[PDB]
Amino acid sequence: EKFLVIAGPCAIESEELLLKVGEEIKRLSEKFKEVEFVFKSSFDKANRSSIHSFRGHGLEYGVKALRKVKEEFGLKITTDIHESWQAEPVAEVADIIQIPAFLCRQTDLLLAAAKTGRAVNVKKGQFLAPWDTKNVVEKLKFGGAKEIYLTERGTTFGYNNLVVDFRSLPIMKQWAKVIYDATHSVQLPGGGMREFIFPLIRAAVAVGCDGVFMETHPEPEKALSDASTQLPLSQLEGIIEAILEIREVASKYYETI
Amino acid sequence: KFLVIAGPCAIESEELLLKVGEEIKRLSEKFKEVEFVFKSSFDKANRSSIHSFRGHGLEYGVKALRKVKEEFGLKITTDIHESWQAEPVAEVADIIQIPAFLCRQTDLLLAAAKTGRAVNVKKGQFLAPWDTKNVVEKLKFGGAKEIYLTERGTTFGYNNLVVDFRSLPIMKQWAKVIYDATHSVQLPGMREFIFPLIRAAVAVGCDGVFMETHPEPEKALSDASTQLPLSQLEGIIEAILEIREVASKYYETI
Amino acid sequence: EKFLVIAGPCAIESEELLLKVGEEIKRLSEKFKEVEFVFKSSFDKANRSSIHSFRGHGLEYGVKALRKVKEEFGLKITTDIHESWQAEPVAEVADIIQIPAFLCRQTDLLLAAAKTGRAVNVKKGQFLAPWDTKNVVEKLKFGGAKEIYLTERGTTFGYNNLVVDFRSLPIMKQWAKVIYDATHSVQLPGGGMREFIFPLIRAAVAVGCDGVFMETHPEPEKALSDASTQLPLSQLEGIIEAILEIREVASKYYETI
Amino acid sequence: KFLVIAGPCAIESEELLLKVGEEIKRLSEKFKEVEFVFKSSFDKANRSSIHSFRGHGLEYGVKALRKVKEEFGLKITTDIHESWQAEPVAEVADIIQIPAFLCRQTDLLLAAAKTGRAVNVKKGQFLAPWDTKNVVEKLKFGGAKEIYLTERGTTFGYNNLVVDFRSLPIMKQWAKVIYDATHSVQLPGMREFIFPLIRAAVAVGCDGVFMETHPEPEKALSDASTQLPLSQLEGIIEAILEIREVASKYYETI
Ligand SMILES: O=P(O)(O)CNC[C@@H](O)[C@@H](O)[C@H](O)[C@H](O)COP(=O)(O)O
Ligand SMILES: O=P(O)(O)CNC[C@@H](O)[C@@H](O)[C@H](O)[C@H](O)COP(=O)(O)O
Ligand SMILES: O=P(O)(O)CNC[C@@H](O)[C@@H](O)[C@H](O)[C@H](O)COP(=O)(O)O
Ligand SMILES: O=P(O)(O)CNC[C@@H](O)[C@@H](O)[C@H](O)[C@H](O)COP(=O)(O)O
Repeated sequence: EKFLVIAGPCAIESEELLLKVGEEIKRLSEKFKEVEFVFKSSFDKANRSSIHSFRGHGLEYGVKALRKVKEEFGLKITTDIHESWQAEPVAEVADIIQIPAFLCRQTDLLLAAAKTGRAVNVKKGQFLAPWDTKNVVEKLKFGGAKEIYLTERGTTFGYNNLVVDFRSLPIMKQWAKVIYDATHSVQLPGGGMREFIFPLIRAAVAVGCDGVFMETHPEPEKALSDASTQLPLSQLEGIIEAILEIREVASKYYETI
Repeated sequence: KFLVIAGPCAIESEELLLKVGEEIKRLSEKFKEVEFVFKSSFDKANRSSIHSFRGHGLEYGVKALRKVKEEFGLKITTDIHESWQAEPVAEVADIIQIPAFLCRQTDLLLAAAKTGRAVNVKKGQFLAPWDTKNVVEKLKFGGAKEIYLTERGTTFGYNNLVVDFRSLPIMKQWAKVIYDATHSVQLPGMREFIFPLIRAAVAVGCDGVFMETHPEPEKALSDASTQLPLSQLEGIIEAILEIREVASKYYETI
Repeated sequence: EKFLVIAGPCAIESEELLLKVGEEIKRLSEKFKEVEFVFKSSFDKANRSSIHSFRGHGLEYGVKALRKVKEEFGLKITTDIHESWQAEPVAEVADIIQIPAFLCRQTDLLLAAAKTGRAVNVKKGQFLAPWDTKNVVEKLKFGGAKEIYLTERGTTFGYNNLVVDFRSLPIMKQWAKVIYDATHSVQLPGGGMREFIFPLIRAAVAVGCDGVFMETHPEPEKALSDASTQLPLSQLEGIIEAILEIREVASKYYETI
Repeated sequence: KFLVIAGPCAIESEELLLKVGEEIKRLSEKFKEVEFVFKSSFDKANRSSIHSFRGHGLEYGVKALRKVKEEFGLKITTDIHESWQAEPVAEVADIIQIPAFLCRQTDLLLAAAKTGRAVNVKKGQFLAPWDTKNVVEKLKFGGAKEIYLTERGTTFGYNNLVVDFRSLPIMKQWAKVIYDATHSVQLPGMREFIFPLIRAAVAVGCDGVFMETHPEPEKALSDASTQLPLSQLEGIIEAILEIREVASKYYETI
């Protein structure tokens, strides 16, 4: 099955930033033809820790910018919603509607996403056990979703720290396609360690998943969000090549569900 | 005055609310040194299963809660799940409650603060005590004046919550602190631990306790394993006041 | 039942230090006649993080110093053992033999302590669940122990942090008398916060336990071990008075096992 | 060379050790790029229950292990529990193993280091990765030259262990790192997770893997639910080498 690579800048800082990243993602999609690329960027960071942190330029601006990316590069699009009313307008451009980790149990949000007919990707809450994602998928199927993904992004481990329990990959695979979030899984909540992004992503593909999620920015140090975890854009190609190589050699050993 | 927030988990029917409201009204008359607030959710918007009880809708719920306030003169509190619900709920709710999973949703907090009502935020199971400072800052920025933070346990491995009582004195630095005695006891919960931990909370020091109570928990449509039998509420409240009276002498300053 | 207060300097820095603390504990035992005091101090810190940290002056010196405390003040004694061979000589002076938290599963150490005929107090390992202490007590009874205590001292919560799950008190009470370690439960492993010692001890007595364990030193800042958690000796009396008051008012509500 | 430490959890009988030793000897001949070390405990000194299998004693165990080394020419490793056992065990053990619960017992570490043998310390379930630096310092101070640190999971709530793979690159700063594939999967363990996590370990990068294996795990007197069937060992080793060959290109420097 075609491996999925979901990547893009954390927040839609500007349509210009999006087009710059989209250009590189498009180039990579032409090289790695065995990969299905999906361009990601949030029109709103609705859960920042501080009221003073950057959120975005609004849903309208964001959807317009994402539509530009899709129009100019022919790339699939994904973005997250925060309240039910956003599902409809976002579905006009998003191929995959993303459900934030803190909101993975909000029934109406999941239902709003599911009735759009678009694929839905739920980030597993830091509080949720792997086996409890079964009910999340059930809610989506109930709501009409036919293409469902579950994303591993770490679990609360003491205060201001997340651990990745890789046993979650084969467990969640029982009911949905599984994505590994390589950048948020190493973040330190309300404190991330970029030095662990690559080794953990190698672990994810060796264990076996259906795709990886990576936030990338031309200059992470200047990012308006997740400046400590976003991967420099120039490093994306090398990481993807490594992903595919490890996936290939490990693939014959992936257990059947 | 010490705050006691209590009532059935979900608004199973205004009838149920009236029966519980009657008992809470009685206790309110018996314990004048306590500020009672009637609580019940018009919607369980985050159930694990799609086939579980959610409720009868916001309108029916606000109506039922309105009936309790008018018939008993009790303050009211219920939780909201999306920003648009703040305004209509604020018509009856003296305290707007923010769900634990939603304690970081900026718009929900601002929407509640904008109503002019008091706001009680359930501390997320993923949040560290010191990180609630930013939560309070959002509400203040939103115009909130009366702010509460509720301790309801922290993720401890899978399907288990632990109460780190160090959080009480830490959160008290920036807001009044309430201890949720019913949801905090989640085991892979267990009613036998409710009273013991409530005693711990008041010995440590808090500004109030939150307790879900139902006439027949066994028949509750939500949190049946943790809702306190109505008949046991008076005894626990009296125990709370006695321990607090003695322990309060040792509560650390700010 | 007579409440137990186990207190003393963490390590036997000197026989002089022991006599100074013992003098104060003796004075308090004369005031709080409803309390059973047990003087504690380790002849060896056999598990320090660093090879360069203070350990002690040897078993011989330690037992001799403890015997002096008992002889001069008529106080019961408790100290911990680290290897089986130490049980016999330590039992010559110790009324209660303490089993370190990391060693709560070492069968031979528990058995060595149990056959001495002395009471045995096992510190619950930071890795052990409350319900799994049942087998620890079973091992001791099997080995001949007739007076057994289990001490709550925190549980691993992420890295370098311990949390106290107070549900452990009523759970462990099912099979042994329960002691709350007020000073080690707030320590930050390999990093304690002294500001939380008092509030958590208030919690322990409100929930209900059979005693409390508190390391105390005339000048904690100069202690050779646990300098960040040992309680100043001058504060001991006030803390004990508070303990008894809260215990009394909460006592009628203690659940039956 | 990549290290593979394997054998039955407990020395149920020298017969069992010979049967496993024969297979490990064969694999040793098949995979020349791998350094094999036969492992088995002469005593399970930390069983939860007093009524569980411990073993046949140190003398019988050292004798049985001696037989494996002499009949197959394989290196040996076993764990010690008290300081006095180091000397007699060092007569046969090329690597002295320190139990996880005992990784902070200074005298045990020094006793092992004093034998002149290599020392492998199982990282306590309570220890943070960075805190193993002090463990290595004790062994060096004790004269140890060849030192290993083994990842075997970390306490995650109750009756559950999680493997934080960030520990591999962190511990590598001060010692060779081994991944314990069998004990690391403790669930409220589960054999279905052994292979998946072993693959993760080699993709991340380690210096060896530790695997308990038994001809008939179902009949094992210890770790029956987690011991790898002997017949599956070859396949896993080959998988390990293939993934390592490809992934090693990306292992971070020191
Ligand atoms: O829903 P999630 O899986 O967290 C994913 N997406 C949103 C993230 O970009 C965001 O929540 C991320 O975890 C951020 O690291 C938190 O933000 P802050 O720096 O204000 O403390
Ligand atoms: O925000 P909170 O503190 O959880 C409070 N409000 C909602 C709770 O009453 C309750 O529904 C909670 O989610 C409970 O964890 C039990 O629900 P479920 O049966 O779906 O597994
Ligand atoms: O067995 P325990 O419950 O830990 C109890 N008694 C021994 C303690 O004094 C000691 O282990 C204590 O936890 C110390 O805080 C650890 O020492 P270091 O500062 O070297 O990192
Ligand atoms: O120090 P360690 O890494 O645990 C290794 N040595 C011992 C293990 O083989 C094993 O006995 C371990 O304690 C296991 O956790 C299972 O044992 P039990 O059946 O008593 O609950």
